Amino acid sequence: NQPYRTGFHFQPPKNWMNDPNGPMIYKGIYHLFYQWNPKGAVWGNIVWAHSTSTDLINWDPHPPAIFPSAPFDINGCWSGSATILPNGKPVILYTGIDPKNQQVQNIAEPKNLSDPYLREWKKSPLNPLMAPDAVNGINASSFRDPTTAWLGQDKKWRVIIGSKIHRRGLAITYTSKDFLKWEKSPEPLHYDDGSGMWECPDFFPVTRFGSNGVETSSFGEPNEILKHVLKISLDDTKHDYYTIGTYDRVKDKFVPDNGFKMDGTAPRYDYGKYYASKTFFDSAKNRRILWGWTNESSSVEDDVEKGWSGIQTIPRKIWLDRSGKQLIQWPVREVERLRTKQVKNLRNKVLKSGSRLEVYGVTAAQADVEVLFKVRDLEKADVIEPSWTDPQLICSKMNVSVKSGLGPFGLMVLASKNLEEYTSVYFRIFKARQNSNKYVVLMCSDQSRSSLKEDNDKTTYGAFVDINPHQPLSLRALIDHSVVESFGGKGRACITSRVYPKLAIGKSSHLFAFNYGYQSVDVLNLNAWSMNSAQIS
Ligand SMILES: *[C@H]1O[C@H](CO)[C@@H](O[C@H]2O[C@H](CO)[C@@H](O[C@@H]3O[C@H](CO[C@@H]4O[C@H](CO)[C@@H](O)[C@H](O[C@@H]5O[C@H](CO)[C@@H](O)[C@H](O)[C@@H]5O)[C@@H]4O)[C@@H](O)[C@H](O[C@H]4O[C@H](CO)[C@@H](O)[C@H](O)[C@@H]4O[C@H]4O[C@H](CO)[C@@H](O)[C@H](O)[C@@H]4O)[C@@H]3O)[C@H](O)[C@H]2NC(C)=O)[C@H](O)[C@H]1NC(C)=O
Ligand SMILES: *[C@H]1O[C@H](CO)[C@@H](O[C@@H]2O[C@H](CO)[C@@H](O)[C@H](O)[C@H]2NC(C)=O)[C@H](O)[C@H]1NC(C)=O
Ligand SMILES: *[C@@H]1O[C@H](CO)[C@@H](O)[C@H](O)[C@H]1NC(C)=O
Repeated sequence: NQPYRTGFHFQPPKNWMNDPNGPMIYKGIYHLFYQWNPKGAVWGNIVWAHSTSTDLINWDPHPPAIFPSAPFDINGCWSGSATILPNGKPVILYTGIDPKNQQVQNIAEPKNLSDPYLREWKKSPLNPLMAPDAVNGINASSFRDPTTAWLGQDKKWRVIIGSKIHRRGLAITYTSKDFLKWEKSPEPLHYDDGSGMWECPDFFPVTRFGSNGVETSSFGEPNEILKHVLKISLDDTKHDYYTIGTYDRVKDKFVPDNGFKMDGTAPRYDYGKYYASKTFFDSAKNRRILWGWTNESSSVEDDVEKGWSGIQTIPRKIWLDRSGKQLIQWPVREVERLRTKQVKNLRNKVLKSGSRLEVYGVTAAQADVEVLFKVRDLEKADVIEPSWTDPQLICSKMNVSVKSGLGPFGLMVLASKNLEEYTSVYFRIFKARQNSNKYVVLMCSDQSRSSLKEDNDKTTYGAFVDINPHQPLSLRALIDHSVVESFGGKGRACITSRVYPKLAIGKSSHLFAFNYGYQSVDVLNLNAWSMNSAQIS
């Protein structure tokens, strides 16, 4: 009936869903809002749907919180963010479409602050608070997605909205003392020529050393160094990127660290299907949670047919890695509460060149797997080409059928009995240079053989993994019928993909560990956890 609906990923009972909106925590209750189409499996009639949770895994339904009802949002209620004011009151800033189809920024607040589920929201008659006009010269067609705001040292609030002027991406900053009267700043928080429109911006602090999250307005301390992350969704490429840097509060400008540029060359949170991501500070457990939208890789016809489209990945905790050059991600630990009591284990299994090992006793279509690979004699690894810089193209030109010294070796998920269908998540090791001791670790998510149906988008994804092959390579994959979330090197590389196998469905799906490389690899350990379905909206 619905072979591709997920058992533990967030998604509405039906219809189209896109950007996650106003993620927040209030009175111990997690809130998730999201762009939803009340009457279609394609984008349209967009409103802010609403759901609440106490563990970020199980979600309870609620009526749409924000939907067209006034001139300032008559043609649509687009994405936005929630900010928790000092007095503990949560407010929402969202982009609305006015009568002339112009994008404007409106504020919304709860009607009953005593309601922990914040079911009803009211919209200020002062809206819009920020709008495109002849005075500011902002592009009325490219001015959207207000972020969560942060309080400045001068007690004035700051907020940025995604925009652009021609080909220059912009993070337009506004300031306010009362959160009502907002003044456009002369200079943007940041920009970049050639990137194109900047959507779903995000700006937050991260601790230099540690995995704990940091309140969005927190200032740097002489003994507490804080870095700042600027994240934007590039409309031109459909990918989410981020850069690590410092915050010049004097000029009110973001300053990327050396080797960082806010554009298509910056790092991504996820190298597969992932967009419009947004974080929020979970003051309940001192962590920053990242929400990300993953659209369908199936045809629109299939979408209309199944009656829905779009899911959110499993929320994940994010923090700065020790090197300080990238962020690390890991699904919230609460998802582990879905793992079956009895886990399937496999230790010290030597995978010989061209061999594969099947993992029995687990619902291969809805599980969580974590493997530890131990390579043998790295000197045997091929020397990567000097010019190769695109991980995706390497995975594309050197697919699973192409052998090498070390790899392809990893996992075959959502696979059929006789591998007629399968999604391959693996590693491939290259030697930095001839006789060198430095190695390049590549992570691939190949869906070229994921389904017999050809209308599905089987694009292959790839990403480099900042880990040393001399130590066991870590790999994790969350399998959920039509979505696979792969984590390499304990979250140093993430790849989300959507597949729709015609055979590898439900009970007929299988899980395999494999090694098609010339040099055999050793599977130190492997844990497969059947995942129980969650109660979601
Ligand atoms: C959610 O919605 C969809 C996901 O469903 C997503 O939209 C895009 O997803 C992919 C990007 O991740 C796009 O994938 C590309 O597909 C091309 C292949 O298409 C197939 O073959 C024909 C096209 O050549 C055609 O029969 C069909 O596709 C149609 O093509 C026309 C183009 O005229 C297009 O307008 C239509 O929309 C159709 O897509 C077939 O399905 C393919 O060329 C692309 O692959 C190249 O690039 C990838 C990296 O992105 C790389 O891995 C490959 O190796 C390949 O590389 C080429 O260039 C190299 C040079 O560097 C060469 O060396 C090499 O030989 C190759 O020539 C790519 O896979 C997909 O088209 C697109 N889908 C649609 C309909 O928009 C959204 O992004 C997503 N939304 C959000 C917000 O997340
Ligand atoms: C801002 O408004 C829209 C934002 O999309 C821009 O219109 C696009 O312009 C490009 C050229 O760079 C065309 O290829 C697209 O077809 C246009 N699409 C739309 C929305 O019509 C517009 O150019 C921008 N204006 C300025 C000066 O920033
Ligand atoms: C406000 O919300 C609380 C909690 O849901 C509820 O007990 C109370 O009756 C509500 N007050 C009204 C009538 O708005």
